[PDB]
Amino acid sequence: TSLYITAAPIGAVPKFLDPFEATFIPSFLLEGFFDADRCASIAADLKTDGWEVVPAGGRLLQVGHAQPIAHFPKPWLAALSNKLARRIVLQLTTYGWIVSEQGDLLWEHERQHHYLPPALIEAIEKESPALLKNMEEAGWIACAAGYWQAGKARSPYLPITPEAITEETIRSMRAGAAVVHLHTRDLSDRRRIEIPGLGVVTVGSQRNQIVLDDYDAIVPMVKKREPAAILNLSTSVRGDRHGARSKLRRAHLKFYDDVGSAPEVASLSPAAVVFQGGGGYDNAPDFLDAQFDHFERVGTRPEVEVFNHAIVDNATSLYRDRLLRTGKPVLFMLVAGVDQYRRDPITGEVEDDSLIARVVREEISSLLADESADSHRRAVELAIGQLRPVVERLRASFPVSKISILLPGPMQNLLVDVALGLGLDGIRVGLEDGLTVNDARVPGGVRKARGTWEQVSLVREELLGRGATILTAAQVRDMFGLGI
Ligand SMILES: O=C([O-])CC(=O)C(=O)O
Ligand SMILES: [Mg+2]
Repeated sequence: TSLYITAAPIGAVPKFLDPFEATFIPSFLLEGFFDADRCASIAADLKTDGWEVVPAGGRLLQVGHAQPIAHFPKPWLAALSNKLARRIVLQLTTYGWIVSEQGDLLWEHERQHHYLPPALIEAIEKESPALLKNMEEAGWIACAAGYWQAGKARSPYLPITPEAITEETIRSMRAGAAVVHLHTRDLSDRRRIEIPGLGVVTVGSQRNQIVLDDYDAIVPMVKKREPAAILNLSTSVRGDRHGARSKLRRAHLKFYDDVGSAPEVASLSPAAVVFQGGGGYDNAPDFLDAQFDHFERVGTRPEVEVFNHAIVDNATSLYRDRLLRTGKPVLFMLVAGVDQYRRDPITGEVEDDSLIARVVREEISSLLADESADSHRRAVELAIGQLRPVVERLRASFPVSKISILLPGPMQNLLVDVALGLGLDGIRVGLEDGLTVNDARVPGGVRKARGTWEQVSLVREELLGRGATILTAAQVRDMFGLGI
């Protein structure tokens, strides 16, 4: 098959981390400078924003970062188990350190306030006391108890503003992506917390939210630079119950006068999406009737986000004629590897409804953890066996269709094999789905991606190495009849 790459640069879940902000707040400074109650308040707000309580024993590397009241050579990391090295590499690249061509970690800035937690330091101390000593000579200093910003599910490169989203969209397209799937985030709750003997920390939910003013900016800013761009707007209200039938979910799917069209594509999920991990959202029949009516009217092609088997059942039965009406080829995205529930409306009980059955998915994760060529091949087999009948049901009901696949970060080594073996038409990558890339230069072999564009370049590379063709935006538009 020929394939198109979808870039997904933002999503609902990951958060931006400012790597130039403090990453550790000592207890004695917070508790002993504010009243015990506003100290409980600041703490709660830090905790809301993902900061975690830590005991003494951490290490802090700090330069030019306080007011009155930086390399990691490859042989250092190579001295450790793969697991320990990966932990360090992921933590430091989350903090904006980068991997050099020699496979060293480098911080390429003057100031920094970068902290490693006691559990990491303890593990280093056990595997290599000499490394801990080398680190302390390099300036890593022992810490008291306090609060740490791990940046769990965070990236210093996540774009959350119209300007940054535009720039990443364009870079992703230039790295090879034909389609860009967009979310916006609500940043109205941003607030600066000042801490004496430390400085300012900025908190905020970065909550997933359709922001109309953001799209009013993004759509023409993208189109001015790349008029061929195929924009796929998220209609999801993930994280935000109580908005599931709101017209807000199509208000961004208007004709944009500055651009002379409605968005080319937008996401549509024709059943409730109930993540096993929590945070899902309904898509009721009355709401969906309104969505389809609207997509058809403005000329936006739905991309059916196939989260679960309920969606497969519904798309191929009740909603089939409506999907045909919104134009061929009908577009599908397999949200593979993400555990899903279906809830019985009568009893309220849930059962597995994942595309890859959770029990099978758990086996796949175990196999990928082996890091052996045999295990990888078994993992691919299990994935294909689970996904094959889903793909065939979709192909049978929609002879003129295009089916892509995504996978969560930790399963992404399967992406190309699974997509090629299923005869899929596309593959999606981006910070929405995973924050990492492989990098053979660095011990442990994994690090934070420099951007969605980097993930796009790498998947494009792997595809070309197996004799696949990569379609451009101009080609996808023409062949899928989009933007009319
Ligand atoms: O974009 C969509 O339609 C779905 C999505 O990102 C999510 O709910 O995780
Ligand atoms: Mg999305």
